[PDB]
Amino acid sequence: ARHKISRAGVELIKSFEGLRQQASQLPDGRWMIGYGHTFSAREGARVTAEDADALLRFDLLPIVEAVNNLVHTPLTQNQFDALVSFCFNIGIEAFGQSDVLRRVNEGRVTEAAQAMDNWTSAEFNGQTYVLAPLIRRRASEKSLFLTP
Ligand SMILES: [Cl-]
Repeated sequence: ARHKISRAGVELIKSFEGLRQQASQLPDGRWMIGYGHTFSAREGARVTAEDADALLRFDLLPIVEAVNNLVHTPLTQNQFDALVSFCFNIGIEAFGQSDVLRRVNEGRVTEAAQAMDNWTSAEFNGQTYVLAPLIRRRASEKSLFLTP
């Protein structure tokens, strides 16, 4: 009973990303393209929205694996899709250790959704700042997560 990210799930994730049709260089010298893709992005590469979709699905493969491996309770497709989006955003390591995952594994779906509110801030020299984009992101993830 392994889950796959649905097309709707992919579109949700893409909705938080900006399409870059042309490879741009990062500080560390690597190249980025599509929806933040780097592993096969090279100097001078160009992508269509179709190509960027394919690359995003490559980047999501280890997230899909992680969520399947870390969640022991049964999930609905919507729950899985939202958790993949969430896990993609915060990273597998943080997801593994998260309040969200703990709740999910306890069968406390509502509390899992609420736990996502803990993931809406960044640190600047030890101070916490709420990120408006993460509030928007969390609202969308939580909505999907809690749709039957
Ligand atoms: Cl919300």
